[PDB]
Amino acid sequence: HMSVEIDWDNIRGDLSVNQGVKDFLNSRLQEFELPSYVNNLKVTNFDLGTMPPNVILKQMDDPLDEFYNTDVQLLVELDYKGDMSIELSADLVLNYPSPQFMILPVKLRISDIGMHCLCLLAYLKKQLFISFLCDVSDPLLENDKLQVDPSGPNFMGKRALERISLIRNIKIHTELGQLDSVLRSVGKLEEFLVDLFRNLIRKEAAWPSWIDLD
Ligand SMILES: CCCCCCCC/C=C\CCCCCCCC(=O)O[C@H](COC(=O)CCCCCCCCCCCCCCC)COP(=O)(O)OCCN
Ligand SMILES: [K+]
Repeated sequence: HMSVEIDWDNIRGDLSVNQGVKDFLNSRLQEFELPSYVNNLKVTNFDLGTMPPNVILKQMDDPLDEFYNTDVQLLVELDYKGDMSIELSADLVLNYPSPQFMILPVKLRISDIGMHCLCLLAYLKKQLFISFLCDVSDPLLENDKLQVDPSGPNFMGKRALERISLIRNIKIHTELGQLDSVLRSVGKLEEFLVDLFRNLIRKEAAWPSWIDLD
């Protein structure tokens, strides 16, 4: 309906939004069991990209009850193709040739995150909630089996459980500092982390959950 410009420079520099996503991510990390090849997983940096998402404002409403004018809630399409990153640190546990033969601290960066999602942004009491709804190309939308009008008789019904991936692409890069095999275990950790991050966004940033920022 209507495109919205966005001051990425202002957003990219707000120290409270950056800490805030780090707070969200680390707090949600503590619910994830870590397998034998990793210890002490934490998000240590977060960098918004150079580029904003394209944003199309579809609708405006009073925020839904469950988030509890001048309170407001936007229904938006985010088309994000930028270069945002998340840095994680961890201890890589090598279990070859013996169990815990060696432990190496490593740094990983999740980046190249591609999404094209319907999303809610609820502003109330100086707070912003961000709740990803579903990919814009989810078949449930074309088939009219999922309703995404928050005002809104059948908003996000039982069929939302069959939602497709919210994340269209994602890369993880491990930085070296590990001349010391190691790469087999890094590969297991890369795979583990992509899956973890997918699951954390799905379960904690997507309706009926959301990211709560100040
Ligand atoms: C693991 C996931 C990591 C990334 C998770 C999301 C982190 C996104 C980072 C920050 C959220 C965006 C900050 C939005 C700034 C708040 C809105 C704003 O200033 O622009 C407001 C108008 O502009 C808008 O509508 C903002 C729309 C931008 C939404 C951006 C959403 C971020 C999307 C990131 C791409 C998705 C990648 C997610 C990766 C999993 C003006 O506000 P106001 O009513 O004049 O005053 C209210 C004062 N609070
Ligand atoms: K472990």
